[PDB]
Amino acid sequence: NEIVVKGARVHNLKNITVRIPKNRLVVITGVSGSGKSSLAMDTIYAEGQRRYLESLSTYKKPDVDEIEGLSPAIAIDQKTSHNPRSTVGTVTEIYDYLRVLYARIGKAHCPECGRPLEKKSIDEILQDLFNSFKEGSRIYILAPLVVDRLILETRNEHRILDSLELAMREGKGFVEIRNVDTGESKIFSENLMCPVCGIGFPEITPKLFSFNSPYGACPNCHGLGFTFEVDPSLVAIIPYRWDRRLSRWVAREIEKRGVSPPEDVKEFILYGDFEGVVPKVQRWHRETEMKEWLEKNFIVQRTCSVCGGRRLNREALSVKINGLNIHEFTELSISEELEFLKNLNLTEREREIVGELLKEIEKRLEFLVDVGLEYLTLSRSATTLSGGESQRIRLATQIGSGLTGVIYVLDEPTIGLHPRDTERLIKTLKKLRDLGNTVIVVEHDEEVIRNADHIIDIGPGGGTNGGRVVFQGTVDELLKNPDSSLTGEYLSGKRKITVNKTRRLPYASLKIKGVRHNNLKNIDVEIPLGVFVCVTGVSGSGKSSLVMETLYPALMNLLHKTKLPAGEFDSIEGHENIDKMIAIDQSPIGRTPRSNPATYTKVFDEIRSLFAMTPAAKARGYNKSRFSFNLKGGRCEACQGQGYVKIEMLFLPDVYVECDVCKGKRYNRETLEITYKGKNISDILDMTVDEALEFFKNIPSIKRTLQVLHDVGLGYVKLGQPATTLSGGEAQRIKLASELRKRDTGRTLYILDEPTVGLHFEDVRKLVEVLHRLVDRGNTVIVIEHNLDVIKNADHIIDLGPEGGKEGGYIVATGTPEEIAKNPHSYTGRFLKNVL
Amino acid sequence: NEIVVKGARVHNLKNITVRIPKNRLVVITGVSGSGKSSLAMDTIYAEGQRRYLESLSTYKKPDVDEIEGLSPAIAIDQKTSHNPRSTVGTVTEIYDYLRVLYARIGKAHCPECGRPLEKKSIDEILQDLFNSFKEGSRIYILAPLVVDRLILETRNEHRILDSLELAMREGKGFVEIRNVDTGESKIFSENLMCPVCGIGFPEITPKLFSFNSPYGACPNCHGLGFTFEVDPSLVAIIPYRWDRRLSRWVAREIEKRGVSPPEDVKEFILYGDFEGVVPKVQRWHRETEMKEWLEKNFIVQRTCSVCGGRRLNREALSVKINGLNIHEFTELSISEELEFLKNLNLTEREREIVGELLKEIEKRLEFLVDVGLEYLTLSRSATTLSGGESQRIRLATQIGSGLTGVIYVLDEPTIGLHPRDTERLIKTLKKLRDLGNTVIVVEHDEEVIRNADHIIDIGPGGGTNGGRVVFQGTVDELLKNPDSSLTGEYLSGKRKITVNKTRRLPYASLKIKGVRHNNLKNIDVEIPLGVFVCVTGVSGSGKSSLVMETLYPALMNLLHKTKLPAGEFDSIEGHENIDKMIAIDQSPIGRTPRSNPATYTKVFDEIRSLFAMTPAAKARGYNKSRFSFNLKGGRCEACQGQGYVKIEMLFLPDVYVECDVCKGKRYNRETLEITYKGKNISDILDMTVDEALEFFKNIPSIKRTLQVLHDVGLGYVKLGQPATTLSGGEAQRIKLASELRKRDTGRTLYILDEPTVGLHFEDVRKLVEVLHRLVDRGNTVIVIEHNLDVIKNADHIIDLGPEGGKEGGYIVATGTPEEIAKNPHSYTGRFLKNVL
DNA sequence: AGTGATCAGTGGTTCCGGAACCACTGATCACT
DNA sequence: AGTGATCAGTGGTTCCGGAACCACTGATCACT
Ligand SMILES: [Zn+2]
Ligand SMILES: [Zn+2]
Ligand SMILES: [Zn+2]
Ligand SMILES: [Zn+2]
Ligand SMILES: [Zn+2]
Ligand SMILES: [Zn+2]
Repeated sequence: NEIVVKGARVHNLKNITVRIPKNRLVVITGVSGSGKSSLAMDTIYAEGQRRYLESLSTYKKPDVDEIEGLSPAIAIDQKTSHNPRSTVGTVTEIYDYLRVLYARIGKAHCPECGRPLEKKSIDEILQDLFNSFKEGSRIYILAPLVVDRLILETRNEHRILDSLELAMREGKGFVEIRNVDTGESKIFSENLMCPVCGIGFPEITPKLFSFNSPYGACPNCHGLGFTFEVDPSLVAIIPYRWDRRLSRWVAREIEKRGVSPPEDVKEFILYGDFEGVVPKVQRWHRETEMKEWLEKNFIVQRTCSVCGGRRLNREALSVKINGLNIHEFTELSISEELEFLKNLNLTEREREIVGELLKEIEKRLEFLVDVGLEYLTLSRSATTLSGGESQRIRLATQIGSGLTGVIYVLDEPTIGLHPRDTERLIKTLKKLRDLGNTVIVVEHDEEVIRNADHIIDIGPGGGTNGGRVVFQGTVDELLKNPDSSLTGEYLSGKRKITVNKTRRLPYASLKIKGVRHNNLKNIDVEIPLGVFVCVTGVSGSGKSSLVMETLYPALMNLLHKTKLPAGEFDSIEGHENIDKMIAIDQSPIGRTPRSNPATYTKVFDEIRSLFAMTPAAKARGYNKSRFSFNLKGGRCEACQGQGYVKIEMLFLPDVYVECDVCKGKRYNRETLEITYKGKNISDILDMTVDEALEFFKNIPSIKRTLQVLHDVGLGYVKLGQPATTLSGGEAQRIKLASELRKRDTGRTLYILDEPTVGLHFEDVRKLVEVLHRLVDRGNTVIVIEHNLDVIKNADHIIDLGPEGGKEGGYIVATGTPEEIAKNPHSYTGRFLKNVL
Repeated sequence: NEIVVKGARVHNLKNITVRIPKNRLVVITGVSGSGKSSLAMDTIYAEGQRRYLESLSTYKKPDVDEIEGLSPAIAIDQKTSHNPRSTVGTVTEIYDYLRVLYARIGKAHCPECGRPLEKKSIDEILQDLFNSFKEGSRIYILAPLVVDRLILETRNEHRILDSLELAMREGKGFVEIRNVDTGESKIFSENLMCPVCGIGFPEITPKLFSFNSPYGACPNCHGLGFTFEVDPSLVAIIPYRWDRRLSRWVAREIEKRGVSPPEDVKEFILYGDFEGVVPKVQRWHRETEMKEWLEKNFIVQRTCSVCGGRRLNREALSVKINGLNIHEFTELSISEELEFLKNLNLTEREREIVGELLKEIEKRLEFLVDVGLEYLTLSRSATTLSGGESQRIRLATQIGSGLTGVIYVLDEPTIGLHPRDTERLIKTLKKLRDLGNTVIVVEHDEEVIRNADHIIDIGPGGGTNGGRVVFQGTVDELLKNPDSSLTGEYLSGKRKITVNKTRRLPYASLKIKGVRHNNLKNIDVEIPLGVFVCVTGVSGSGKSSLVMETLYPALMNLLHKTKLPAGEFDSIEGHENIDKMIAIDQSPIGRTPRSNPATYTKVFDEIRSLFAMTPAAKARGYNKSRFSFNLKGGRCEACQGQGYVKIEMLFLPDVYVECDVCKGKRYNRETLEITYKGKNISDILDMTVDEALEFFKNIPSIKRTLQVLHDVGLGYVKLGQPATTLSGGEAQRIKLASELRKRDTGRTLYILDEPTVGLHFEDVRKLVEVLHRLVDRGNTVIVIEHNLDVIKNADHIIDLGPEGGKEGGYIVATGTPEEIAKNPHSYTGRFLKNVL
């Protein structure tokens, strides 16, 4: 059986009609913009999700004709849990299995002395008696109250047992036995208690190991790990400005120490002798939104003073397995956790219960390794995971949940993944497939393309040049006759990415020293300037930590004298050799309808002035503003410049319809009359970057921003192509162009976080190109990449590792691609060998 | 492959572990209470839904260990669309295909004169010219302005065409041609216009046939069909009581016609001369929640004065196909609509476009027939469909949507279905299966059980007697060795339901005459009294209409002098032969935690008094109230009687935990000390109906209500079994017992709407039994049923039909089962033959 | 000349709680 | 004796809108 799309014309799709094989690893490929995400995500996923949800208890319809074989679909991608209560543990369901394990095996200790607790059955004490006492001894059985009094004979077994038990009933689980002869006394408990102090540990159940249960969570943090401590970002007195009388009362006591109308001893205003600003705003928090107000403004979430950030109460933290309480265990990297579960030797009475439990835990602990997250710890906040880390956890969870019958759609799951781990991701993708799921992956990575069960190539190119199936079938087929597609060619060899054959050398260098932020091993980084630098290393090695959470803020402050948070470090040297810093991370473009490529990269400004220079617009009052659809005056006022009004009808969601006044041109007739070389302002939003780049050859300032958009490959996009309809690789690329178009000083530092995300072989080519051009002008470019085609072109490389997590944070290697490719201390080098 | 439940212990499930075959028609069967709904719905569906939804963009966990092979699951059952905009058409997606059809073919007429509109191409008029005019004529081509002036020669074809076109450009689609020789003039339009009046019909598109589009809906009702007309349920002046000054102004003008402080001429207060109460409260509606206030209270939704309730604007209503505008078409029963589409003979140029469209519409129009809803019309409000009608529409839609890979779980889909249509439902169930879905049906119907690909029988009996797989495998297997289950036996023949062999005769009769409510053909029903009556007939025949929406309210008013709405009719006769009327419809029990069987059927009252009679409770102040957990005094005040407190934690949903004070017994220690025959009040909520029925043999009033619960089969339920945890066949049965326990007059009328819903062969037996016992005491019992085992036992039958919809509403037949089984004018009789 | 650092105005996101309404319990009144 | 027709108190359902917050456009100022 197979999935059968027919009449697919979403976005730029050209009414295509493709048969996708069910239960296979299908990779959909294509140059960024081609619209293969519009087929994977906005058609297939979007309909399989729809058809399902609308069959439930309902509280858009993707433009397709029909789709046979469609199944409930799930999209996996970069989507953070947001709430403070999610750990890697909880999110993968693994923590729960753990909560049961610690419940079943694992001994409680004393919540204060740490001494292992003790309890005995009536079996165990009846047996104690016959060891400590001589058969024939006359004994008393008490209840802390005479219960029985007899002779310790084997013949009296049940009498003893009956009385032993009764003694615990009345004794509240406590029974005393006296050796009437010797005077020796023995007190016992059918329940857990400390020998050194006599306190009764709680009821051992999974609920106790749950920092999301009243039974498990810490008393003064509710299992969150942190509390809400007011922060001296409260200083006129910033949090008092909703009642002037407040500000005055303290001013009157200030004038009582002899001051008007900041002078030393500010410590009083802040604490008191009476009531300080701090404890007062802290009291307002307890004694009460306006609870929300003070959370956003004056409050910093600090670690829980009591549990230490361990979330669990004092008791739960006292149950141990081979020395580790459940939290301690979740702190081991998921691979240490694994071995711990293995070098675990439990009595066979124990290994009889745990048994399968223990296997169930290890099976999905592995799915985490198999996806390359073996460096994480379950204790890890879901909150603080990269997008790629999130993406691969959903993959492991979903393959763990063993759900079957669905169509999974993944967008570029190699994001954040070293070339070294690609092998294992493909192996997990195929496993998620062998549960009997259709796995559809939008990817650009060759290794993944080569492992596809079926490929579908969309193009030829972006925008109107896409929406067509330029190839479909097997890998062998595509490599047997590749003349058919740009993807086929980059695999065949026809097109390739050139290793610039001459390395560059610096003119100065940057030296950030003693970098201790996160897992970075108190390192000393020297960054060559005026060269193309790369930062590589396996996931978890510390790339983002160093480059983006330390190096970046730090320069921003030594350059803009600003107060940005940054990673721990000792010093920076030679920062005067750069005089501006531009950064482009992976975050998403702000999407409004009031925005298109032209307005976003600002070229439209220059174009608005050109139109306001036309004799006709000079003849009238017209200036540049007349030509903005976001400004009253020359836009269409029916639809406020939108090109559509909003029709309000009863009992239905609002529906937007074309503006009948302006026809959706979104300008008033008068403005549409001003023309340059024959076209009005609306006509100019209809042309592609390539079209506009021609039209404007002679207008230098315009042609420039345009050229950039063309150079990054975006040359095929409509200027007015609204921001919302923008694809991911475009939007990133526009955000890219928006920065790359501001003239450079010749000594600016460009920081790029995985710039090749959402980029095809082809787009990457134009990219490394543009980047080379940037350094020639004496500019420094740092990129964090796992993409080998971008790494071959660096003149310097700083390789972090050797592994991820706590087993990384080391500069394992540095030098040119070549110096790195000979270094056997580096994985990056081990793969950089087969491209040099 | 197969689904594999392991460690299933939801509700009364006994930790069972069943393998269900994937892609099969699986019927799960069992005596009502057995907990087979807890496995179908609360385990399988509940998890397949969960695992899916939690994989999406999340904004309980059914107690099971593991479930392999699980797929996204969908439950189909009695669940109304609630909104005023849903029709059968829209809900099945069929209307949309229709909107396209009327767009593609189907001629517009004049929105007022009804004269078919006309337009011509430049091709059509160029050709007209050469017919009307003699080749050689000199002509002028105008624009309503001389465009051209030439000679009508074939040699001038393009000149004419070019000018013809230009003439329409400037002419606004209008071109005039003069025969300069003859004086004859011809005006043409490239667009639709009326020859008799010259108005331009709108842009013909699907959006125009959409009463949910600004383009399609009616102007003064927005495609809803009705408006909001204030109703004289406004009379001190009920809608003026939020401003006394109002009531006074009118009182001062009343005292100006000479009245204080109702006297004839009330018409003024209501309308004015100045402003009446009605137009004013009507003005408050337009000129403005408090819009909501007046909707609930003083306003009645009346039909739209303009569109007539047709929803569509005047234009859309003017496009016709073979004489019918799109609404007219949706009024035909889905089977007339079908034939209409067939006896439709469209020109081959037409049948080339519509072609597949027309087939796509007919395919799913059939799924409606195949499920037995051929009697409906697309125009039918989704709002006013029975639960069973809803259920089978989702089935047709879902089989229409061709979705595949999911597990469908249906609860008793024969609800509302005549025995005659069961054949076709099974055929649809198997079709929904052959798309490659697992179809799991909780059913009791033998015909469906016999068509199962795989059966799973749960029991032995209800409550603690269930939760076990008492058989699984094929139909043949079960009938080859049936000694294994109560279901197996009712098929084998071992157990059977006896046709009471002696019919009863009335002592009087009820005669409701001229019943015209809904589709009932102005009929005259005579109801025999003191006998067991049944009302039968195919879905849509009018059973609910007659018995429940006319007969019922009508008696309620002639008995309670109340003002209930009722179906249209002329008169009632002999209503004095009954002096009380009890009714039990299919609606659901109000579910609170403050309720159990014992409190619901009120027996717990009698039990509370017994406990307040105990010497110990007499010795103290205690009365009956002390023994209610819903009253302050003797319940547990920690948990307000709930048996659990609510723990509020941060950032997580509330979690309820056992009350540590009362241990979940929900009474304070003092009360728990009063005992009767050795058990406190809590202990008595723990015992089953059968247990309690023993315990209380000698307490007559108690034993009675209990006996009822035992007689309907409910003898196995915990008295304190909370209302929420109640199954459907139980809850209905409790609601049943709650009425059947009030002593009868000996002349009360009992009306039961499908009382055998959610009932097993076995429960039906105990039911017809109880019902017989009720008539012996001279009581009249009317039941609406399709269940043949209940119908064999009637002494009279009133068969409605012969079909559903407008082709029903006739009393096709009456008499005893036998008199009916010989009547070939009746389907009921045609199946009642094989059980007599 | 081109910038960045601003500000107003505007759109997208997201992240929650109440009011009204209806059903059940368990009491009394007004009775058969 | 047991009812139904009441009423208060309480729980379940359901059916919605704003405020705050953040991003983008496109202007001016203060400059290189
Ligand atoms: Zn201790
Ligand atoms: Zn804490
Ligand atoms: Zn407009
Ligand atoms: Zn007309
Ligand atoms: Zn209307
Ligand atoms: Zn309690």
